[PDB]
Amino acid sequence: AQYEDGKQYTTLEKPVAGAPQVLEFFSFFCPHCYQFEEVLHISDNVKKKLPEGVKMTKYHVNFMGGDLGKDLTQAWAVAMALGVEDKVTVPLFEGVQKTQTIRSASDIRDVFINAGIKGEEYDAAWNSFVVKSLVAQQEKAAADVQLRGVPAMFVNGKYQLNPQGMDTSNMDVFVQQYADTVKYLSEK
Ligand SMILES: COC(=O)[C@H]1CC[C@@H](CNCc2cccc(-c3ccsc3)c2)CC1
Repeated sequence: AQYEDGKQYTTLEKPVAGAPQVLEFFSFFCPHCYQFEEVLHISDNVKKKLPEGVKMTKYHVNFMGGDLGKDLTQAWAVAMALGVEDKVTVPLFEGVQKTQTIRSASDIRDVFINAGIKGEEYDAAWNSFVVKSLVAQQEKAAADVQLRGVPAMFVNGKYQLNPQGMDTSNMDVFVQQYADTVKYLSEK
């Protein structure tokens, strides 16, 4: 077939009941994740091709970066709670991997302040139980698929994208194959 299990996607042996329709995982420490987001814009090109009524969920993970990796999962919870993902994703990636100026929780907070989130608003979110719940949700979704590597994307708890199996040497063609595969899975 044109789309083949083991080719552009694999099939989870233990499918996850009640999972998000389209679930992406990343770390701000993850070099391929920087490429996926900052250079290929995978999330955006996937989102822009999802069928009507299909939503995209994107969560951070703890298993890279030790202490600071957990702080970033908490900050991503703050970004989701405040709805400022589109303001902070670029400076967080660049702060961790390009300028390497993010070395502490305070340096993460500086990115939000520079992006125009008020200090009071950030600190309130950071310490909130709504954010603790969002951290818990991020951790559970990753645990449910026994996640040990990023970037990763899952569709309906059943299928895992396999970009290494998208047989093209062109990066924009790669991006659109990836997006077209998510659309195909979402329709399955
Ligand atoms: C987690 O899996 C991965 O990260 C790998 C990454 C590269 C690989 C190459 N096949 C597609 C392709 C062709 C040409 C260029 C680029 C490209 C440009 C900036 S980053 C990657 C990708 C497939 C997936």
